[PDB]
Amino acid sequence: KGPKYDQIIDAAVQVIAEHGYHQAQVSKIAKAAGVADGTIYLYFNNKEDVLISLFQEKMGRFVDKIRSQMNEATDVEEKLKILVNMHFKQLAADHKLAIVTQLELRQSNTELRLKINEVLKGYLNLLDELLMEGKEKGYFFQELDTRLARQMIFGTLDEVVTNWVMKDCKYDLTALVKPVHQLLLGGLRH
Amino acid sequence: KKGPKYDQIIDAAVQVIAEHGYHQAQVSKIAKAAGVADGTIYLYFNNKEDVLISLFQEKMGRFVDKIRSQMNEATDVEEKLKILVNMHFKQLAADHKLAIVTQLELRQSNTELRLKINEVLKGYLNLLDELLMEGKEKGYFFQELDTRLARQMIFGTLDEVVTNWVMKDCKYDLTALVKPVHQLLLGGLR
Amino acid sequence: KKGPKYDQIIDAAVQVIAEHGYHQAQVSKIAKAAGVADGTIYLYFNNKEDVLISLFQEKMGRFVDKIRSQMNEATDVEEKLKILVNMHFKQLAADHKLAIVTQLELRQSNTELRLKINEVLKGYLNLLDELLMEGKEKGYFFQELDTRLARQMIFGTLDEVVTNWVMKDCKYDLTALVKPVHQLLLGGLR
Amino acid sequence: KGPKYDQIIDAAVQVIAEHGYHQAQVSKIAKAAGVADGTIYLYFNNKEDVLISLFQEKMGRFVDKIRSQMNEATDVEEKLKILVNMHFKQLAADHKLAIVTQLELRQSNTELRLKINEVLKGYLNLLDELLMEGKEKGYFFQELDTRLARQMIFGTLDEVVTNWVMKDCKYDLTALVKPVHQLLLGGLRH
DNA sequence: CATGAATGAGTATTCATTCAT
DNA sequence: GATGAATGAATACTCATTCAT
Repeated sequence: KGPKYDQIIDAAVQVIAEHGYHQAQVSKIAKAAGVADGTIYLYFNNKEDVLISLFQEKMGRFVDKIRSQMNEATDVEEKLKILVNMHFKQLAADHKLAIVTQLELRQSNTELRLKINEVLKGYLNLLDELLMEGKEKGYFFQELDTRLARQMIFGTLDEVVTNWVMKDCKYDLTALVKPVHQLLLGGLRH
Repeated sequence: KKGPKYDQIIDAAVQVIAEHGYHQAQVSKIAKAAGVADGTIYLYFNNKEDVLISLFQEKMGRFVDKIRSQMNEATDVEEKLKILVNMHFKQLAADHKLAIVTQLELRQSNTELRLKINEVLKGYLNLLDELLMEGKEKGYFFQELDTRLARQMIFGTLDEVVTNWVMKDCKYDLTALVKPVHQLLLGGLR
Repeated sequence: KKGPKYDQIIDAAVQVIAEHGYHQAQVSKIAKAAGVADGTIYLYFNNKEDVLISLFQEKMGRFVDKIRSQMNEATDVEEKLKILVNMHFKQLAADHKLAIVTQLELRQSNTELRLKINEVLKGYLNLLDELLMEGKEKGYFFQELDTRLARQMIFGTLDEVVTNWVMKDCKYDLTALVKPVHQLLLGGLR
Repeated sequence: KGPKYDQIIDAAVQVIAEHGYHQAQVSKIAKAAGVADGTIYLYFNNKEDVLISLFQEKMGRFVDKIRSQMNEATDVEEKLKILVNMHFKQLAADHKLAIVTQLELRQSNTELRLKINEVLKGYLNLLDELLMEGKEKGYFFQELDTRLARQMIFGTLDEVVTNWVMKDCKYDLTALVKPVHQLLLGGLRH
């Protein structure tokens, strides 16, 4: 909405990344944004609204940037390949946000996460939309359950990423694109 | 011995956390559920957290063993993998309250509970590593395959499928998804 | 600046501890006595103990400085001792609530409050050492006198007299006991 | 009374001297007495009675041992001499009790300490007896306020002793007897 | 638009005491 | 008389949210 809306959201990322979720009270977020406590409530109406809006904004930029890149290739093998690239690229490009989103937000309470889960519905559409365009043009098993095939895909990508942050980003995440991508299409078999 | 009140308390804790949440499971509430006084809890446990540790150890400390128990009743590696999915899903489908506790409510930890959960988790992860290396060494799986990467695919997929089934309050039959998930892990999307 | 609420708290705490005791002066009770919310207390203080310490410091941290400044207005060393007794008794007789809190209530502390009291107490012991050394260096007190033992006799005599006065509910003139006490510390029983 | 009555009181001294006052729960005292927690209530009314009785029993002996020793004397300042001597000798001969009395009981709530000095009036009366006897036979000056001179003597002896335990009995308490005594009779002057 | 001082609900844990056996 | 398992009352501190300037 306003110009402080972005100072706050970006502060919340940098407050949570450095201090951790349970050490990110409103006042610590405020001081990092150069803003008073009650001013937070002029731009958001909850601590929860701050956290969800953080996710919505960052997720919107995330899915939009991916769908943009897939719009070029017309062929569903590369569309998956591009997805895996872009997913890993964006997270490798911002370690701080990765920490907040893969680690500290996991330490949330339960209905903040159910809300975060609703924000993920957008990405899961892009996945499910890909999985049905791969069935009609017959790139995938033509009796594929898309609900499950989506969950295998996100589950894998999210696990591989989460383990990358717990190792403190020691290794080149994007170097794993080809092996992960090849795994999703082919499976474990020889 | 431990006496009936020990079991009473762990049972009470499981279902309280399951109806109310991790952050709404005050000790008095658990004690009322167990039919004992607040201070009686501390005659069987050190902390509230020791209740939460014992809970996870009793209810999930044989989880991996049980999977291992049935995998050993099969020769073919690809069937072992299927049994692994089947026993992973069967055990969680068999206790809805526990499924809610361990997949949702109790992942919000960062304390010693987080330590103890990772002990059990690690055990599950080596069984995956062993199954993968066996399927590897014996030509079931392609050999340029990376174990730690394939391990993250399998667990990422299963845990995702499970957590989704829990968020939709255990409606659909999780055990019916064993066969579809299995052939996805083996033969990929293509 | 500390702001008006600072010593509203410090004062109200004296009143509560003097009327209920060290063991029944809860934060909420002090808070209401000060006319502020419980949390507001922690805006001007760190702990309950920081309150007790700040209480003792303000109310008793100039106790020795004050005695000292009246002793300076005398040249006779025996007259300085009479002034010391007079000023010791004067200050406590002038604040019955602070006397109850200091002689009976804050004694039973075991923590850092005790460290800060021993600081204030030690300075007083120094003043007694200092005086006693002047006395025997100039022939007022007998040459073979032990300072630490004499410091112990004086303090113990004053402390006992003050304490019994506080326990008989402060209802007899304390300062009227200066002359006989002073005469006893000088001439003994004979 | 009973046989366990004495085991309990002695265990109370042992626990309090070893763990301090704030770590002397009834269970610890029962365990040192070789009895059950509930057995203590077959001999005392409560934990406060255990403490009061402990003082009564130790005080009663302490006063009699002094009283009978003075009965074997003629001169009154010779009686004051054995008082200071026997007072210091009984405390010097039982260190762990002297920690309980001079240290740890001072850390108790006030309205138990006010029960402690009702016990003490027996001893104080003994002093009042000595002081008035000394007045008649002309041993002391005779507008001596016995009520006040009582508070000097006890106040001194107690402070001298309390400092001895504050320093782990690093020095011989009994070598102080006549330096202390001389002070009581002769005061500070040459 | 912005401030930041005030608010006040919420909770794990200890321990003296009881009573069924 | 002895037991000891069970009881339950009692209390400091945090932090998201407001509202008076």
